[PDB]
Amino acid sequence: MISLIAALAVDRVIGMENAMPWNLPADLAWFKRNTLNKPVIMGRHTWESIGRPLPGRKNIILSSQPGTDDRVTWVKSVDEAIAACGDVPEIMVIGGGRVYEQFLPKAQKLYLTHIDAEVEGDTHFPDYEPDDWESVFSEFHDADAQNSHSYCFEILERR
Ligand SMILES: NC(=O)c1ccc[n+]([C@@H]2O[C@H](COP(=O)([O-])OP(=O)(O)OC[C@H]3O[C@@H](n4cnc5c(N)ncnc54)[C@H](OP(=O)(O)O)[C@@H]3O)[C@@H](O)[C@H]2O)c1
Ligand SMILES: Nc1nc(=O)c2nc(CNc3ccc(C(=O)N[C@@H](CCC(=O)O)C(=O)O)cc3)cnc2[nH]1
Ligand SMILES: [Mn+2]
Ligand SMILES: [Mn+2]
Ligand SMILES: [Mn+2]
Repeated sequence: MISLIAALAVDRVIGMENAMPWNLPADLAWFKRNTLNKPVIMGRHTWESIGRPLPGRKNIILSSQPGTDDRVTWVKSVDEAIAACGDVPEIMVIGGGRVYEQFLPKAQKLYLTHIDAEVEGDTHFPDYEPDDWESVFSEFHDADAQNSHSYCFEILERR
């Protein structure tokens, strides 16, 4: 099973200048809980944005060019990325925009954080078709002293 996990600001913005400009510790904690002990697939730009391997997860990087770091696994196509995960129950695709576009048709589950923040960005989450997806979990949180925007955790499963 393939799942996508992402945090979206208003208008599906996910990034600006290879960064995420907000800071929501509660959402990063949600990301860690839902990805720990699973393989994570990311594109090369997102690998450079994170800047280090994510501990406790098999890190798989998509790039058309040879890898430059043997602490992670480098693959050259979507099919190779999936195969490199082996026989696991759940593969987590962690972006970015181009990678989400390619894996969306193959995904059965979406873990989405909707952030009440207006961000100028240059990268968006794919338009998906709402009729294809059922919301099975949602949890709203107001802003607090640690998290400066309100946010909604949602899990959707392909109907
Ligand atoms: N809010 C969120 O949840 C979230 C999550 C992740 C990322 N982001 C943000 O998203 C932005 C990065 O997204 P992006 O769309 O620019 O880049 P990306 O999807 O992270 O990376 C694209 C790169 O991945 C490689 N790639 C993708 N598909 C491939 C394929 N089928 N075969 C081989 N290589 C492939 C290519 O690398 P080569 O050029 O080396 O061939 C391509 O240039 C940043 O702003 C980051 O902060 C946000
Ligand atoms: N919901 C969601 N939020 C995100 O921030 C996110 N980020 C990415 C890609 N970028 C990043 C950037 C930093 C870290 C990171 O530092 N993660 C630590 C945080 C642990 C914690 O804060 O409790 C980790 O171990 O996962 C992960 C992904 C992909 N999907 C996401 N999905
Ligand atoms: Mn092929
Ligand atoms: Mn197999
Ligand atoms: Mn806000």
